[PDB]
Amino acid sequence: TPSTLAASSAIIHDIIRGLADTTAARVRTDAEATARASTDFGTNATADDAARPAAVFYPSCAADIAALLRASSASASPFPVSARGRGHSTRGQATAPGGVVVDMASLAVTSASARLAVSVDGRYIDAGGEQLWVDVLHAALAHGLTPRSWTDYLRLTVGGTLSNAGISGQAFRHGPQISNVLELDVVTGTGDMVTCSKEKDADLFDAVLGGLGQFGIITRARIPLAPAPARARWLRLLYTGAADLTADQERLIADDERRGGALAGLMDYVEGSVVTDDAARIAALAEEAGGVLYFLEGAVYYGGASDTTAADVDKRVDVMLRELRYARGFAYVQDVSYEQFLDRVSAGERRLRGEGLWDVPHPWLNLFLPRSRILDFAAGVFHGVLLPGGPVLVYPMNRGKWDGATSAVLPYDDGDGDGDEVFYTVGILRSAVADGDLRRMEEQNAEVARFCEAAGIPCTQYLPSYATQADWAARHFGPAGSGRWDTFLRRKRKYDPMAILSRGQRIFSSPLLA
Ligand SMILES: *Cc1cc2c(cc1C)nc1c(=O)[nH]c(=O)nc-1n2C[C@H](O)[C@H](O)[C@H](O)COP(=O)(O)OP(=O)(O)OC[C@H]1O[C@@H](n2cnc3c(N)ncnc32)[C@H](O)[C@@H]1O
Repeated sequence: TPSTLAASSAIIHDIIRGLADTTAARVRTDAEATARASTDFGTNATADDAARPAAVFYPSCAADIAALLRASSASASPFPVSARGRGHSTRGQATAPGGVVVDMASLAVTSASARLAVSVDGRYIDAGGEQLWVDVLHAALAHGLTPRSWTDYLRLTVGGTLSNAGISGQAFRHGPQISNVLELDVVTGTGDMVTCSKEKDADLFDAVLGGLGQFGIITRARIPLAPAPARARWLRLLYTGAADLTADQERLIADDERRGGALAGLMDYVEGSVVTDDAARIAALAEEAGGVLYFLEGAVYYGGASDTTAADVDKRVDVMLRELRYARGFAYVQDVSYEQFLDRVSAGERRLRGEGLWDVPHPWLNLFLPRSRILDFAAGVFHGVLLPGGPVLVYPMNRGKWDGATSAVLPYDDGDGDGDEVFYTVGILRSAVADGDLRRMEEQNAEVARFCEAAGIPCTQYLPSYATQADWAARHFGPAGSGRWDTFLRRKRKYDPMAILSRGQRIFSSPLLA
């Protein structure tokens, strides 16, 4: 009987004003709050008028979020509700156009002891979903402990990265952040608060991990901790080609116990990058190579509560500088604290902000591709599409460190069994600075995607963005397993049947049919 027409701001405001009256949660409907909640890292505009929510909700308790989700799901025309972490998304993933954005930071009333509780005996930290990874790090280090898996950039929320995967140079060893969670407190789209883990409501736990915010809002994540090292020996090695870079990265990320190899188990972190556009020396070698150079980045942790000593580090660096195929005379080694290494990108952000180059559009593209096609991709993209800004990252990870039961999508089919253990990530992290940059960079991104589809390179987007369910099903979830899309829909029907959660992800726009 009720109309399917989208609930108006009038109906939404009446429901949420009721919530502001019956809970300690606060509501803002003013243009300043809604303009901020309409944008993300993808744009630098004051407001994205199309993405503007009807209101911003400032929860005091996870129960306020539960009341909001229940109120929307049970109403005549359910309204969109989206959690916002730091809005580091670039394609509107945290927007709730004509709906309600949940300011997750409000739960911390962002660093707060109550939201970052360390259990020394249990070797875990109970972190609020809104908490930043930098604050999780400092809270753990105060007890000589550390999370095992990171993102390169630490000013991201626990709930935000866990809804994607959370990748960095440690993922080859300990898996992404989603592989390093003991339990979660989740507020489902239906408005229930469920504590879940591999032992209880595993279906919700696995759905939420890499789940693009489709099943519920993470209000707490219990993160396991390892003994913390004190320092890190940090290497940056130049390479003249993709072949030796990738071959060496694979040697470094090899599983020491199972596969082995001379360079296995030496590095605690392995990344790489492409430079398309001591400065005069690098520029001279660039012309000789053909305009494109590569970097291998590594780190060996030592000291503190680690088993690796400063003497062990010298021995490992000696092995790596002898065995690696980097360009001789282009090896850069630095010694930093463990915290300085993990928080390294902060110096980059500070520098960019100071030059007015941070608050600019970010037409980013992140991909996962099989090891078998990395050289074909390098030839067509790094030596083609992207041939002359921002960094271009390239590095391998180990599939075995990822749990296939979660929502996360890798470039493998579940039914193909144990194929290639190694896959690559490519991060095209450019900033639109000059006039015409945005249109040019967005077209180059679309061109990378069209080039892969045409060359038959299986390509999976990390932080995916598709407009149709046909693309989500056949291009994204489908090549990952015959039951992946059916599993995603089954979980959606169970946890968010009205499809109100994170509609900015563009998977669902309307309640699921019978
Ligand atoms: C901006 C940026 C992003 C980034 C990065 C560096 C920068 C400068 N480096 C990364 C890295 O090294 N490794 C990696 O895995 N990701 C990296 N990113 C991307 C980043 O992970 C994503 O942008 C991610 O979304 C985390 O950002 P944030 O915490 O800001 O989250 P969001 O953009 O607001 O929301 C993302 C989606 O998740 C939903 N959401 C938000 N909070 C929750 C909670 N608590 N529970 C459930 N869902 C939640 C949003 O609705 C949205 O769909």
